[PDB]
Amino acid sequence: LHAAMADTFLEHMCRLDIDSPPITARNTGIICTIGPASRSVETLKEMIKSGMNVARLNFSHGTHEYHAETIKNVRTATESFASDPILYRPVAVALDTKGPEIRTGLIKGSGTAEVELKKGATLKITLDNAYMEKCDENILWLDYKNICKVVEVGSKIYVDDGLISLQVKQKGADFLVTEVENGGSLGSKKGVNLPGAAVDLPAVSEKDIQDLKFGVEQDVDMVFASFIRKASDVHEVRKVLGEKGKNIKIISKIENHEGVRRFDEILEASDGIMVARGDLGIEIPAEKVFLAQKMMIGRCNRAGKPVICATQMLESMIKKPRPTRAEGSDVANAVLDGADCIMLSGETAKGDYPLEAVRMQHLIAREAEAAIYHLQLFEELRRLAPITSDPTEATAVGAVEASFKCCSGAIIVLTKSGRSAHQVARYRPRAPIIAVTRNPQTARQAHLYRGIFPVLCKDPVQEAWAEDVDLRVNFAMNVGKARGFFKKGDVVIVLTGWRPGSGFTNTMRVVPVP
Amino acid sequence: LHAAMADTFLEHMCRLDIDSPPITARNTGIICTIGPASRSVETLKEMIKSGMNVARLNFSHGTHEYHAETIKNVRTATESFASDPILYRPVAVALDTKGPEIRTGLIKGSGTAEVELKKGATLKITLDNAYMEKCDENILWLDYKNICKVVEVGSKIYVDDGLISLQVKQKGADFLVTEVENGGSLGSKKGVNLPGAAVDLPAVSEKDIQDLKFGVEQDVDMVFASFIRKASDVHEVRKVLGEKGKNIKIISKIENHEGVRRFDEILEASDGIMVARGDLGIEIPAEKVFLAQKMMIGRCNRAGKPVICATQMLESMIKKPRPTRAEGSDVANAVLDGADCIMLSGETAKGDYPLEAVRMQHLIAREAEAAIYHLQLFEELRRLAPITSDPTEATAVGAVEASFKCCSGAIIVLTKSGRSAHQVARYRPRAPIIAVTRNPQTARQAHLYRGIFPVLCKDPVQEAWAEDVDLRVNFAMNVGKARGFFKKGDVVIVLTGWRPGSGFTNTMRVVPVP
Amino acid sequence: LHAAMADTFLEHMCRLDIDSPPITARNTGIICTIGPASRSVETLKEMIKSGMNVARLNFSHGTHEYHAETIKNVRTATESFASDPILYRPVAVALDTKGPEIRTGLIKGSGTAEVELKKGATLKITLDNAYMEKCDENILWLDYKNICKVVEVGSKIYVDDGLISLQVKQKGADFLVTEVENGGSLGSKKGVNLPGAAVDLPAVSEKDIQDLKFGVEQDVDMVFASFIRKASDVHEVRKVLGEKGKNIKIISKIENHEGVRRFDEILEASDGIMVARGDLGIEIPAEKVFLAQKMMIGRCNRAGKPVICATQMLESMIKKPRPTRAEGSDVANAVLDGADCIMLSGETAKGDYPLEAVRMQHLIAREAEAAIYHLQLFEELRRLAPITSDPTEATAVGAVEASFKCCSGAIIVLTKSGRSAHQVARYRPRAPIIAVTRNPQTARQAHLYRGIFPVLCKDPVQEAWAEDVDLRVNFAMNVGKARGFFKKGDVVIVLTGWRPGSGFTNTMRVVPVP
Ligand SMILES: O=P(O)(O)OC[C@H]1O[C@](O)(COP(=O)(O)O)[C@@H](O)[C@@H]1O
Ligand SMILES: O=P(O)(O)OC[C@H]1O[C@](O)(COP(=O)(O)O)[C@@H](O)[C@@H]1O
Ligand SMILES: O=P(O)(O)OC[C@H]1O[C@](O)(COP(=O)(O)O)[C@@H](O)[C@@H]1O
Ligand SMILES: NS(=O)(=O)c1cccc2c(O)cccc12
Ligand SMILES: NS(=O)(=O)c1cccc2c(O)cccc12
Ligand SMILES: NS(=O)(=O)c1cccc2c(O)cccc12
Repeated sequence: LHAAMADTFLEHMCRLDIDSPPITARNTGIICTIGPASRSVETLKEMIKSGMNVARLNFSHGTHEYHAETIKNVRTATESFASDPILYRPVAVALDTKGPEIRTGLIKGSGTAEVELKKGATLKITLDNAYMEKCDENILWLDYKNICKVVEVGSKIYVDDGLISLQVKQKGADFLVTEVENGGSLGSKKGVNLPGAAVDLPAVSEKDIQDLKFGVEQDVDMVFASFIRKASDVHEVRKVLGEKGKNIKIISKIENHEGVRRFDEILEASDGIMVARGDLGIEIPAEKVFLAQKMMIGRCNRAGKPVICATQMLESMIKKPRPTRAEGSDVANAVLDGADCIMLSGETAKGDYPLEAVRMQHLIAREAEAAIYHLQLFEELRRLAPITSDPTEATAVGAVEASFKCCSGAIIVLTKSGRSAHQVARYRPRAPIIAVTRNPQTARQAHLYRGIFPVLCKDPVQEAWAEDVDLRVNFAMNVGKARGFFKKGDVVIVLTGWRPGSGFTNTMRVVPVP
Repeated sequence: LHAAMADTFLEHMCRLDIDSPPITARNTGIICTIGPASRSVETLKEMIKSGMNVARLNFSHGTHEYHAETIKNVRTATESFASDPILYRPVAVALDTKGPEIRTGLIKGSGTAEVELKKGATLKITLDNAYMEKCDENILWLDYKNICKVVEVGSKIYVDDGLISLQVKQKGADFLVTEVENGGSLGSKKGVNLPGAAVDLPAVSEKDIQDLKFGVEQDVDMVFASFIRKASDVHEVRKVLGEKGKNIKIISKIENHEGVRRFDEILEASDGIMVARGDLGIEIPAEKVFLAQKMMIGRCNRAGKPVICATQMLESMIKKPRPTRAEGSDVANAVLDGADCIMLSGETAKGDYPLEAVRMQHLIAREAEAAIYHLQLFEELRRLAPITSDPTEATAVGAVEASFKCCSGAIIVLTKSGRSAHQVARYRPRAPIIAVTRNPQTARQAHLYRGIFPVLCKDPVQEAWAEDVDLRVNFAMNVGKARGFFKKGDVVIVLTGWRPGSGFTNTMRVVPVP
Repeated sequence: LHAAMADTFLEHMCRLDIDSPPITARNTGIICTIGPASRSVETLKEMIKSGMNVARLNFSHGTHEYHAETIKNVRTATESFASDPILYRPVAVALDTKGPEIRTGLIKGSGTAEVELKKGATLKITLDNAYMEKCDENILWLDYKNICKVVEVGSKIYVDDGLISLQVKQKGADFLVTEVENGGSLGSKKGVNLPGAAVDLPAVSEKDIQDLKFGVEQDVDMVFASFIRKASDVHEVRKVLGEKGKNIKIISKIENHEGVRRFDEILEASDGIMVARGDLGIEIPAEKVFLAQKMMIGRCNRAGKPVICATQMLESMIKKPRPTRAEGSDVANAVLDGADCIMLSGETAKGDYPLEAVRMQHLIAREAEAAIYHLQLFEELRRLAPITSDPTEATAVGAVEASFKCCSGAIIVLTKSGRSAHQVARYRPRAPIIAVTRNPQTARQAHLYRGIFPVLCKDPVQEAWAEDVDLRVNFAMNVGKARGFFKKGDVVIVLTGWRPGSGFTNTMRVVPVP
């Protein structure tokens, strides 16, 4: 069939043809953020068609009533296509908690006033509530009260997303006094970031307790936890969600210097990571951000967890209907490291071209998945995996290995919680992974793991349990075919259990497509 | 000293620390394009300080007199710093030939008029010189006369850089008739690209014969040959430059579909390749461009030739003083594949922030060079190298291998033509490669090869030839030290010859820095 | 030149041609043991011609006067060929200390009497000196007095080299009582081995103090230390040899179960290891011996120390003038793991065919060295080597790497202590390593390290030190040529120092053979 791949990564690279068409499948999910440009039910319907799999609601701005109208919409459109059970794509919702902040007071007493900070001028920073609504050039008010026990001398404060830096000269309780390093106009209520620091602010703010608690009532499918410093913050979110929402998946945003520095414990606490390049690139030097992303996707692949990758991905596509080259080869380049799914923010929320920005992330990811150098990635992922006695693990590795050798067009897996699928995707198989579930929710959170293309079975449960398995498999063939992942007389791997239940997948059969 | 690097590329990735400071050296050159924003001698002086190594003059717009004033400037600034012979960086000039084009005539007879093309409307394209200066919606004039023997039915024509596509329906000599696929306003004298085609236009245009011939008179250091389809075009440029400019280095721009498809022969004809992402991304689908870049840098590493990499690299830094994340991790990502040096266009020619855009390409490249996974790249580059009897080759590989093992802070190489250096850089040593030449020109074209940091010796030739070698080495120590590539009591590898001449490098010594 | 070697070890194997003639060089030394069949000066002369490099004197049997006549001979023959300074091979001597033993007394009072031990019969073992010279079937006397504090219940005793095993049933001080497991006739004064045990006998016996002390007076080149259990035994030998013989190289024989179990510390104490398959295969089960050999040569390659490999190598060549296949592919198979030199015992001491047994170990080793899979062995030996700042190390790795690439016919190294050579051989270069020394002793102990082919320079020291180096190199060319390791216009790597002394090798030149 397909000829033997290159013996080395340099040989591999050199052989990349651009006349070679890719598979119809696309292995990395696409998360859109929903805003003004894309809250309408016509737009959302049209987006779902283009390849959107996670609608992400941004709980920074807008009221609880405003978001509910958005979810109501996302669902109306998701559920339009559910007449034809074969062609129905399911669609996750996700809630992006606002997080902790430090904030500036009202400058000169006004609502929107400007102050010029020079490149050497001295600033006292007072935590007394008298100077807010009378903030000047000389005296600034910080929202954060506990700053002086955190910030040491030399530690810089970045203001208004790093437009203004300033270096701390002397701290004497109630006030720290600083020399300003970067200049420009300052406003009122503008966010403060203090690099290299261990900030003490509460893990969930007062606002974000109502938000998470709102999202369990609204039945969201995952929560994107903002500003995560310790494993204990991730454990706080898990507490608030409570046993009523104990399924909801927590994805921590790594956002600050401390977050990176303690990455390894946060991972062992979350259900997946988001690399939030936006904020990360203020709290540490922009020229380094690239390394933190690589590192993180790295460790997340080894651990087997999903890593979303976010922010500024196709930024120029707010204004112009085509991206720049940089934007093209940044998307392709996350997808190559093994980002699990990728994020559009401004481009889908606010831009003139929401449909295009999706259609573009579709095409790009798709070609890039065909450039991955499997038969040296796979071989490394094996060496780095523990020898255990667990049937499900053994079957899932075997199923991947087979898939290579027979060039198989898919891997049907019957799931229930999703875990059976999740193991297969831990190996990055070249074939797509149709997973076939009854649990409507399992279907939605599958969109995180790279590879898995979930399908929801509505067909009511047969009497004889063996015949209920044979019904579900045959669904997954009729779905693969009407999509184009294989034809008749092709070859598919099918994972299955031996009894009914969860956690008894042990059988891997290799069947020709009927 | 430095601990043993990871056993695998996934292990490697996972270990990338962001608290680990990089080497003071920077291995990939920076090419600025000189325009209005950066023709002044104050700006250029300040740029050279930031890390510019190739000034690229763009022979599209402007007259011969206008460019000469630019070169005169580049040189005045280059030569400012040549009082202090240790701290003098040399600076290449490079000439970007305009190339062949196809062009539209004057619409409606006017200088600047607009015509709306709909999404299905029919167009005749006439090559009769009557319809130019009277071009309408229905009839368009093409500069190219020989189009009908090239373009077949189905082949699309992209107009105004792909704003307007149109598909060819019937060709009947003198005129081809088309259905328009993409809509929008069209102008007068706007460039035509015809994908998937083998275009017959002359290799050097009439204009570009005067340009190349101008650049030999002005003593440029390399020529960036635009629109290169065959090895015979590259051979045409080499003819025109003549024996008077037989040193000048030809870098072919790969720009069209055919260029890629025949890459392998063009390489064996040029002195190095430029991947010109700008144009490449119209002539083929934007989602594929990434693969053509990888492929090309790939093959160029194996062949040992330099590959420049160009266009849209830090595009947003025309308007705002910081890049987007995409722009950051696109620069880092060329540098990781093994782009040899990188290009700023708009950002340096036209933008508000030319110095910043350089300072940013400096910092980025520098961190990214410290993330390269050497002790599996090096090992592959060996396996893929021919066993030959040539002393110079054997010494250069040995010198690299040593450099690994002793963690050596540099590799001094005494050159003359440059070839001795060029072999060492063919291995991508982690250490910088100080090359020490008398030939002022060799010094300028060193900036192409990745790693090489050339220094020009002015100290007059000693009597005893052994003592002339010892003078040159000691220069390269005093230069490495005042830069920071090593201290006293560090360890450097020094390549040298046995007789004087060219092509007798055979000795590799390993010395402690005095 | 020579085509690129296979990408994998299975591919490698499959490509082994038997029509491909090997290099004239032979990289693994040959140690003969000198006995009756080969003490004559005619035989020894003829042996030296065949390829003997270490004469090993066996200090078990014979008096001090008898051995001295043997050394006197070995030297007379070594020194016959020293008229022609180019063709003179130097020849090490080596002393095999008898070691500790446990021994049986005189059976039935007689000099040579027989006793039948059945397969279940009970034996008391008494340490009272009354029962010796009256040893029976029921009561046996052991030389070892301290046995009962060492041997526990279950520990088997092997007698007469494991002809008779017996298992210990009850130990009650002064006597242990046993059930016999293997049957056959027993004699008087026949050696006892007690498996799995930590034996307390002195490191150097009373006899072996006179022997070592004899060997320093006779100026032997290394000592083969027998029965080595701890690093403290190896440290005892080093004490006895004293500062008068502080150069003499100690090679520990690993011989018992404990020896293997503590291998790692013994290595860090000795100057090289001998795997003594003879004895090892009684003290542990014969089917395991193979693994202990592999393991040991293994660790010794990583540590960079030489491993001799011994015993039963060509055993059938005592009686018949050709070996069995097993004997052929056991020699080839040590040489492939990376045994550093190999031992003939009976075959050279006692056999009818001493010259043939050498000529056979010559031919075999030689073909086998051409089957080693270098360009995956070398690459592993690098990864497993520490990054240090030591010039000599860096030069020696570089020199090996070069040698690969230019297919170089030799590596001349000017030594003095030998250490410069020893580093190069730590990499297993395919080329032979001519080392050129003035120190006549350094020349003799070079025969241990695999690869090194030492040559002794007699030419008196020139005035100008640079010209003294150029004299020594040119010797090493005239020696390589008259041997056949290269011709005119071939290519050789030459390591050298920068000052005179020891430990300043830093220069690696790559020269064409004059
Ligand atoms: O991914 P999970 O949660 O282990 O689900 C696997 C289960 O799915 C099945 O294949 C299908 O059975 P169900 O009818 O219980 O879903 C079981 O045989 C198996 O144990
Ligand atoms: O890179 P090239 O052109 O081979 O130059 C290498 C030459 O440089 C030298 O080291 C310096 O000698 P020169 O004085 O002739 O430059 C020669 O010994 C050697 O052959
Ligand atoms: O193997 P060793 O003991 O380091 O000997 C290396 C020495 O040999 C030499 O090359 C030869 O010099 P000598 O005349 O002192 O032997 C020195 O330059 C060098 O340091
Ligand atoms: N981009 S890639 O396909 O080269 C790649 C991505 C992730 C991990 C890899 C690995 O562990 C080994 C080789 C390539 C990898
Ligand atoms: N970016 S990188 O360091 O992983 C790399 C770049 C070019 C070639 C490589 C290769 O041949 C093998 C591993 C990594 C490479
Ligand atoms: N016999 S061999 O050439 O295959 C060999 C011997 C010793 C070590 C080796 C190694 O580390 C890797 C491959 C082959 C080896």
